[PDB]
Amino acid sequence: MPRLICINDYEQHAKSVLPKSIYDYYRSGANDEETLADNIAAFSRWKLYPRMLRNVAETDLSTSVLGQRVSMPICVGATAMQRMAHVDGELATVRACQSLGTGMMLSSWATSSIEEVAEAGPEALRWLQLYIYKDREVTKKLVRQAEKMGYKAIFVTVDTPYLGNRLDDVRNRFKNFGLAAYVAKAIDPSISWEDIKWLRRLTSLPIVAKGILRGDDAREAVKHGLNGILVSNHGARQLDGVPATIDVLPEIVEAVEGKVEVFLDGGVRKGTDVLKALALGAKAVFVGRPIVWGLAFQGEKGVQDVLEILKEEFRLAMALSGCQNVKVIDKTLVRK
Amino acid sequence: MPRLICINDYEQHAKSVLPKSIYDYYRSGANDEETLADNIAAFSRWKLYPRMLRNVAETDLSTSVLGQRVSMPICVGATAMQRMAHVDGELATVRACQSLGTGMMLSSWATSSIEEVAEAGPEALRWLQLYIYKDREVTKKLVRQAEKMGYKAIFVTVDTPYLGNRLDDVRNRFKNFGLAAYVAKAIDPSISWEDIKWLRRLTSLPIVAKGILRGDDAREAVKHGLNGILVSNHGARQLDGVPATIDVLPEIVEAVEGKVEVFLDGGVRKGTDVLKALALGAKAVFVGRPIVWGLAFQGEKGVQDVLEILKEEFRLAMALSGCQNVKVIDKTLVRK
Amino acid sequence: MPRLICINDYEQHAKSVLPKSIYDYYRSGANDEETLADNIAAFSRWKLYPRMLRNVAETDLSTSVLGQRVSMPICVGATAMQRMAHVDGELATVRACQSLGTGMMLSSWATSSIEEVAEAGPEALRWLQLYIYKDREVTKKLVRQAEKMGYKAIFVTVDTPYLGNRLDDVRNRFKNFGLAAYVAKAIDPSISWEDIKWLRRLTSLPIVAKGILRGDDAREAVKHGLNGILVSNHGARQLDGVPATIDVLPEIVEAVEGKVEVFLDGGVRKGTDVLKALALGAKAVFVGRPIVWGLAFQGEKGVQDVLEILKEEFRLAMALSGCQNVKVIDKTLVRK
Amino acid sequence: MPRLICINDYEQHAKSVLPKSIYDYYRSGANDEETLADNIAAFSRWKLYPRMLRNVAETDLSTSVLGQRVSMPICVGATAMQRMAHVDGELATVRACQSLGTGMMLSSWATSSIEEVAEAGPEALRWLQLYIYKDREVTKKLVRQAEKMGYKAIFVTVDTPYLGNRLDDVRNRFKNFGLAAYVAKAIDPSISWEDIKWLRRLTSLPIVAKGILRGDDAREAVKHGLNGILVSNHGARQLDGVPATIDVLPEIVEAVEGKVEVFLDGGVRKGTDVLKALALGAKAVFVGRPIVWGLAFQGEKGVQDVLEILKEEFRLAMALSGCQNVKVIDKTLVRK
Ligand SMILES: Cc1cc2nc3c(=O)[nH]c(=O)nc-3n(C[C@H](O)[C@H](O)[C@H](O)COP(=O)(O)O)c2cc1C
Ligand SMILES: Cc1cc2nc3c(=O)[nH]c(=O)nc-3n(C[C@H](O)[C@H](O)[C@H](O)COP(=O)(O)O)c2cc1C
Ligand SMILES: Cc1cc2nc3c(=O)[nH]c(=O)nc-3n(C[C@H](O)[C@H](O)[C@H](O)COP(=O)(O)O)c2cc1C
Ligand SMILES: Cc1cc2nc3c(=O)[nH]c(=O)nc-3n(C[C@H](O)[C@H](O)[C@H](O)COP(=O)(O)O)c2cc1C
Ligand SMILES: CN(C)c1noc(-c2cccc(CNc3ccc4n[nH]c(C(=O)O)c4c3)c2O)n1
Ligand SMILES: CN(C)c1noc(-c2cccc(CNc3ccc4n[nH]c(C(=O)O)c4c3)c2O)n1
Ligand SMILES: CN(C)c1noc(-c2cccc(CNc3ccc4n[nH]c(C(=O)O)c4c3)c2O)n1
Ligand SMILES: CN(C)c1noc(-c2cccc(CNc3ccc4n[nH]c(C(=O)O)c4c3)c2O)n1
Repeated sequence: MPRLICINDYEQHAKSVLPKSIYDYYRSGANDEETLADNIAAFSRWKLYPRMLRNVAETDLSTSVLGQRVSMPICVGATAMQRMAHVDGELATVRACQSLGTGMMLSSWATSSIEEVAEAGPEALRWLQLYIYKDREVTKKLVRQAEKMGYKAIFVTVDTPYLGNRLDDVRNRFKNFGLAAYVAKAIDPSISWEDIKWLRRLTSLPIVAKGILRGDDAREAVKHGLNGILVSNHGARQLDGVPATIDVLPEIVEAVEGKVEVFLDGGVRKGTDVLKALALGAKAVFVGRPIVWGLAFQGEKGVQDVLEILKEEFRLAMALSGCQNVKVIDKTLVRK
Repeated sequence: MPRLICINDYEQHAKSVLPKSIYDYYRSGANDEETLADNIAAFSRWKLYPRMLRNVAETDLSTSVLGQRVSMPICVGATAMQRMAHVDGELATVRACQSLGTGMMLSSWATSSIEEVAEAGPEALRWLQLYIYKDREVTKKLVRQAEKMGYKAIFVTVDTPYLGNRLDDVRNRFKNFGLAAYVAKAIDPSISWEDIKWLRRLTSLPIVAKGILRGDDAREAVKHGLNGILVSNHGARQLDGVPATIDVLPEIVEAVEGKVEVFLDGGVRKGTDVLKALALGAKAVFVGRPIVWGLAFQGEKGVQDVLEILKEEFRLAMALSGCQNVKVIDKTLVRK
Repeated sequence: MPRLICINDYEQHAKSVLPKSIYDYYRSGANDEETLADNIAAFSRWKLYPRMLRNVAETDLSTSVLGQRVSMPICVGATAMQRMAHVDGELATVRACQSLGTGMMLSSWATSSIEEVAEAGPEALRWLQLYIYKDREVTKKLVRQAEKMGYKAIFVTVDTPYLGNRLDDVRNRFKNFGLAAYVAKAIDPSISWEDIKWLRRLTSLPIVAKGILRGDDAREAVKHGLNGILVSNHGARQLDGVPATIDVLPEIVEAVEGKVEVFLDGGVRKGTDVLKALALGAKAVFVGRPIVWGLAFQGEKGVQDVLEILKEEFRLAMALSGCQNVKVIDKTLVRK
Repeated sequence: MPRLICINDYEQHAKSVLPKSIYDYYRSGANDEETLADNIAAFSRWKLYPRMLRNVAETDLSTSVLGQRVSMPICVGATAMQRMAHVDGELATVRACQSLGTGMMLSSWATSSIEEVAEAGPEALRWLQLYIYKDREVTKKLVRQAEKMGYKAIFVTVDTPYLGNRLDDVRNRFKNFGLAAYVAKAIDPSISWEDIKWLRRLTSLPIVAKGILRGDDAREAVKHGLNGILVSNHGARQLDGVPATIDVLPEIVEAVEGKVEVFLDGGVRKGTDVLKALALGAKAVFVGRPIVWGLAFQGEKGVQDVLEILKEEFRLAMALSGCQNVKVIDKTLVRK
């Protein structure tokens, strides 16, 4: 059990208990961290226009992601090597997701195997985040493992031909196959739409393009037969000076013309952030850093607590805005 | 008698004399308090365009609220359990309103009975703020008591299906029928326009919808036969990230097409704030926190002093803007 | 002779040598001082678009105010009771204006008589600032004295039916006929366009309306046969929350359609401020507080130094913007 | 070899090792330094819209400046008297440019002769920055020396009829022919388009107009047969309150209608700044202060390190934005 009542409290506690180099690795954005600040600031510029007297006695937060039911439109995003935050790492995370009835996106650079996570969370909704590695044999092996171990989708990260320049990591230096050296050597900078065609042919699993920021790229992902877009700037860790994901979301929703689900990550810290993303047409949002702060506090119980805080904040935001369920969250609730 | 010459001085004095938990309860907004800051910041963005050489020798501040004459378009808003600020609580407040010739809105969660307040301020203009409680029998009893004890209107609060998440109250924990537990258990989250129809049938008293932020909700309140709209975000204590009330006011005034009076609360601290609200079409404004700071300073004399400061600031703002009376305050005085 | 090289240096020195109550009286704006900050901030939002390769070898700063030649479009504005800043007060100021070849506007609430100032600066361009006092006999006497003693215009202040609420003056409490009490008792709040008609009939001297912020009021001043508009918010000391004078200037210039000269005061501290005001169509600007800071430093020599700093800054701003004289300063030099 | 990993680190190190008066001379902008702050802030307002899945395995940074190949669109701008920063001054700078395969613009107020710099960097791409001095004989001699010693262009500075007012230089006081006195006496304030005609007739070398901020001036430079425009506010050291160069660039690119190359300097500190300038139509950018900070750290090795940091940041920005070469950097990558 100190008393942590919002996501910011979990971050402040994590700073107090993590070694500075580990806290800095988790916290940091690219270069001058303009986008890191904007992912949060942009949510505040979108104002809520709540409806009164709707009857919100029995708020229902449940929705579906790529045809699978979830308890809430708030899911765990991929964050590499969770065992740095807590000894149980990804196993703690999947156990919390199982408890909450939400989905976990497992990093393909995890400190737990695809099989181990599936064995720890057999009833959990689980997706695999994938890089198309220079080694296409190990890429293929991960997708086959995901299929065999009951994972329900592939999130292919498309914004990382190279790793971003996070200054604190350079100052501090530095389980399915840790230093930026070895990761940089593994990731293929040549990845093209031809490689998306190869991945689409490799699996019948739903594939989501993670890291799209342009309407024209979203349209190309639909044309390649992908099943969703995760509007993401990689938590502002790749190219600094890109827009906030909440500011780009409306463009992407407009561009895909309802053909695939659109998701958002980047800067989600509060229930009102979730409400604004759904009002602008996202099906669900993903959280990265909040999950790591949960792990740092108390492993599985810490992740469960973070997810329960976001769930309760989202329920209250829905109720106060006059929304009894996610289907009645509409564009007129928000204006910038 | 320290020397307090503006409303901010009263707040700073209240911080110095109140226990931190009580000051924090009064001061706080919801969650990250974005709207709390914006209720004040938004007034500064509206600029005044004063007329010169009008003859403002005999400035007349008097107006009417729902057909009842008042000395100034500045009235006391509902604030629960005033006896926390001063031993005399609501009785101090109503005695000050009687002295000033303005109206008092009594919280239905007051530390003085409807009868006690009416006995302390028999000549005061008095209104009852109402929640539609899960217990409709006690709701009915309050309205009947208001009628019998010479209250002139019902302000039905419509923005509180649940209580907002004020973080300091969670950190500090915690007379007509005190802990958020007991209040949360009393308030009905199922309240709908059907319950407004029931209230409209229950009383011939004028009814004002308190907490409307959307033009479409304002139009529905007119269609239900209500007699006014109080444009309010509950002092930024309910849903955080809603607009400032002064920014929403023009939309609501436009939407009701002169069919009912429109009032404002939220962030009123200065005479120029009152002038801007009337220029944008509000009939009168309500003050919440300033009254509590008055009580904390010196009970009845403190409330009288706060109200006299706002009156004098408003008279000077009117005179310097070329307005001899409230009927000549027009839209051309302000631009954002 | 410390080394003061810009107007801000003179203010910082004045703070160091004046009693706090006197510094605060000079520095202060009305209420929360929003307009005080904006008079300066607004100049920074107007950006300069300099022309290159014009030939600025022999920059000529000279212009005319109401038909009288001046060395530069930078004149001394009225500031009451200059003897608080320096023993020589208004006599020091007029001697500096005589040296510079610019005009002095004498406050009608001066610590030197109209005759004394005329005797100290017989060759100086001198104007009288006038309030229409409740006592019209003493108002008439001031205008007749101005005429007899070789003053070239009347600036009638029209934004002061009452004195503004400057909070520091209230905290600190407190020669042609000192406490706000006595000044408040002297100034007529009934002044109307009828009183402007009376003043226009009283003198053939040029009359400038000082304190106009609306185009419609500027047009009425032209219709009443006045000879100029001084766009002024009284150094942000009257109604707080009015716009910056530089932001209102274009509206007023447009409204008078070239029929009378338009002047500006409020926030002029730098040569680029003068250039921006002339680019937006002002004939000349007036400085209030900078002159008091000059007096506080070294009386006549201090005022001369402040005026010489503004002159040199303005010459450099003209030269770097490609303007050899004031007639070639045009609207295309600035954009907001 | 402290560990400096970005340009800001080099500045902070230079502040620690340079005498305050020298650091202040290098750092300072004109007057209140509004433009100094805006040259940097303006880059942050331009947001990047990266393309994904392009194949950026073999990023090629090479381009051409005025027909000469360079390794990257990042060149060294003219900064007077580099020997104040390091004993080797301009010879250190040209040796670093030779190593990098980029161009050096040599100040005509250098602490090394045109011949000495050419002898130190015989293989380096070298340009001469020129003032048209009151002494046209020495102006002619510099151009003839540039021609003879294998310099490939003249950058004629057109924004300096007089030197800007940098306040710190006034507080601190103070090799082809040091005090502002002697420089002020040398520079001709009469320079006109007639003098540009004279310079165009004097040399067949390409001539770039350095310091243009207006589209109409850019068009006149094209009409006079000049070969490029360097959009520059002289590192915010001349007229304060001009726009940021990145904000003026689109106007200038539009105005010249592809007739000549357009370059930018002012506020370039990061690879994303270079990318934004090229996306808005600049051929290349110049850096001033970063080179001086390199010299202050470790002479030639320090300049090489600064240039290598900008090169690597630019390569990563190109790769993450989906640009394999400079020819595919287009207007759709940026929005303000
Ligand atoms: C420490 C850390 C590790 C991450 N690792 C990965 C990863 O392995 N794969 C991936 O696609 N994204 C990764 N991301 C990006 C996240 O999936 C996600 O886009 C981001 O955290 C969302 O922003 P938020 O942290 O503001 O919630 C990582 C982010 C962080 C902070
Ligand atoms: C301490 C406190 C108690 C309040 N209690 C009530 C209440 O019982 N009923 C109600 O309708 N509104 C209540 N409000 C909201 C106020 O009526 C009013 O909308 C708000 O205070 C106006 O904003 P201001 O405080 O900035 O003037 C309360 C506000 C505060 C700060
Ligand atoms: C201390 C002080 C005294 C003033 N006295 C007068 C006055 O007697 N009459 C008047 O018309 N304006 C008066 N003003 C307003 C000034 O004439 C002028 O509008 C203002 O100072 C311009 O702004 P600035 O101080 O930013 O230059 C006064 C201003 C100050 C600061
Ligand atoms: C210390 C210093 C000396 C300079 N000397 C010259 C010069 O001799 N000639 C010239 O044309 N520009 C000169 N400049 C302006 C630069 O060429 C260039 O426009 C400016 O430094 C670009 O901005 P940045 O410093 O933000 O990169 C100088 C700038 C600085 C900071
Ligand atoms: C003091 N620490 C822990 C430290 N300093 O630098 C590093 C570090 C540097 C590079 C890579 C890793 C871990 N592996 C991966 C693998 C794939 C990824 N995709 N996105 C990210 C991301 O961090 O945004 C990824 C990280 C690191 O842990 N760690
Ligand atoms: C340390 N104190 C005094 C503390 N901490 O938490 C609480 C508290 C929490 C919940 C409720 C109350 C009081 N009752 C009500 C009743 C109706 C209301 N309508 N609006 C409000 C509001 O506060 O905005 C209302 C408050 C409280 O006093 N008090
Ligand atoms: C500690 N001091 C010096 C102090 N505190 O309060 C006061 C004071 C208060 C009221 C009036 C005066 C002086 N008389 C006038 C007369 C006409 C004016 N027109 N504009 C102004 C202005 O100040 O903006 C005027 C001031 C004061 O000096 N002085
Ligand atoms: C403590 N130092 C070094 C100091 N204080 O003032 C000065 C100084 C003042 C004036 C001139 C110089 C050097 N000569 C030149 C020559 C041509 C130039 N073109 N642009 C600039 C610029 O600085 O922006 C130029 C500077 C100075 O070094 N130096």
